[PDB]
Amino acid sequence: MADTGEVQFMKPFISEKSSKSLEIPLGFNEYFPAPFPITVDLLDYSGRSWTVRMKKRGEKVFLTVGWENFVKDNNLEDGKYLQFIYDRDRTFYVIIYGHNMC
Repeated sequence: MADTGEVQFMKPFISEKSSKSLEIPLGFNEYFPAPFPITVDLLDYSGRSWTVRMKKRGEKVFLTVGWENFVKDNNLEDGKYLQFIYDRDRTFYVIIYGHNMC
C-alpha cells in the first residue's frame, strides 16, 4: 500500500480576511491535527513560492502573516477560488482561479 497522501480542497476567499489570514475550514482542520509549524510554504504552479507563517492555535488553525504576501503579490480578492493540494506535510500547492481577469 503506497499512498503518502493527497488531499485536495478548494476555498472561496474573502479578501476582507484574506488580507491578513488564510482561514482553514474547521471540519477540514479537525481532519488533520499536527504540531504547530513555524512556517509553511505555498507553491504556485507558475514557479513561485510563498513562505507563510501558520499556527494551530488550540482547536483551530490560521495561516496569518506571510499569507498577505500571497494575497497582495498574486492579487486575489473575494471571488477568487483556490485549490489546495496537500501531501502529508507542510507542503501546500495552490492553484488560483481569477474570474475572467486576475
